[PDB]
Amino acid sequence: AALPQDEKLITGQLDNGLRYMIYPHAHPKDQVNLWLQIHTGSLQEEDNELGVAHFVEHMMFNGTKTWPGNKVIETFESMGLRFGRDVNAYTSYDETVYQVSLPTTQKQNLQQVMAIFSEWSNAATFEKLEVDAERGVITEEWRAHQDAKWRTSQARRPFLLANTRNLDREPIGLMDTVATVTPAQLRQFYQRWYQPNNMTFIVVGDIDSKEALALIKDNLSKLPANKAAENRVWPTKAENHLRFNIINDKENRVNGIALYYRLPMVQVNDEQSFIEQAEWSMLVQLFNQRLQERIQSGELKTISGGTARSVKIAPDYQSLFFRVNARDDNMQDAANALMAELATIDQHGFSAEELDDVKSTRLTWLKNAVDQQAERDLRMLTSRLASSSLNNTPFLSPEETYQLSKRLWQQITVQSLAEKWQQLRKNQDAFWEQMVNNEVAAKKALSPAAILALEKEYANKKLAAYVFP
Ligand SMILES: [Cl-]
Ligand SMILES: [Cl-]
Repeated sequence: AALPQDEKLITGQLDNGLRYMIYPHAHPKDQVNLWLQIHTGSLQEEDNELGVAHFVEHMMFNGTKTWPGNKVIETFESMGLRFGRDVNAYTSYDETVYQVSLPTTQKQNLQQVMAIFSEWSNAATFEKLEVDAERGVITEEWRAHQDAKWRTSQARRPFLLANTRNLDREPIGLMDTVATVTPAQLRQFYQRWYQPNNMTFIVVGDIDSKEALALIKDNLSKLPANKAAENRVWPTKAENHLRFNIINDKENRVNGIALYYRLPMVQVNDEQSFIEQAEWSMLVQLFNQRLQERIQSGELKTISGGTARSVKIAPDYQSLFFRVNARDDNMQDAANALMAELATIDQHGFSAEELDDVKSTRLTWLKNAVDQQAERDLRMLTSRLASSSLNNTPFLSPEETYQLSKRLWQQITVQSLAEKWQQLRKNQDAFWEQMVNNEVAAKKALSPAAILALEKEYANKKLAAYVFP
């Protein structure tokens, strides 16, 4: 049974195939976000196109038919719109998005911005001199972003992205492709993927339905009805092997231990998939709740903190990890705390009071989210709608989210979660990870045999059931 989209959301398609999504919002008043979403990122690049989706994105600000060279930037600047502030763009594995935020009070400026979007759609020129200028830009940005977080992501990457197309398609690409790719090759990718049926224009902000629909139709319906190439899908394959990693980086600020599981990610488009996602989310929250209760009650002063989280790793896949942050260089205490909590849940699961508290506090938040919906952050709301568009999943209103949760969560029990926990714990696609920032913590890090001997020790213990306070 298909989920309804927010009552206030306006969706549709122009005759040329371009899709649009309009959502009214008046916080801040007289502000609108205009985003052009290309449903193609780095995943679709051929072996000789590594970083071309990202290079194409940069080329939108360096020449169009009406605005050659720096004229697109000079036009935005004449309307008080600055690159990196009001005007932005990004390329990910899944998409390329072009973003403009401006007031709604100057109608000629709204029209001017729409005229620029029309030319980014099919009239970018890729001038030789401009392409050559951007090679240096991309090369410098590639080096600049190589910080501790990037080095940690690079080290985790083979473990986290095993058997994904994402592993071979990091958006920055190769500097050797950036240096040699011809303007004709950049033009080829652009004309292959930048066609109306692979585009969604998103309007979020303080504009009425009639005016927003007219902005789109008056400026984007004349784009020729060309069909883009089909976006290919690479199904992620399980890696039924337990792996181990130690990330040693002196610039990282937190030492700790984590267990990562990799599993399919269901798209929330019906009642059954809404329940499946809610069960993984609740297992994650219940873990977090128990750890925080043990820390605040004073039971765990041997550790600093920790979390459980789910992360998207590919269009069809996710990782669920359980992390405990170490107190200084005390790697043994971190491992002990994590293993002890995972084994306690293995043996007794969660209580009816623990689940009842997670549900009631989430419903309280959801109810208040309905009451305060007019005050939602514009940027966050635009991002959620862009995400629904990318995943072809219904964009639920705060009211639908609240009503669905109140009704569908009654199918979530201590028994249904115990089943899901046992399934997750038998998942062979897993890896242990430790993070160290000095040679004392590095010497203290557990080797793989020690990790598993600690797991066996806890598995064979008759551990006591946790009692919700
Ligand atoms: Cl990247
Ligand atoms: Cl194994």
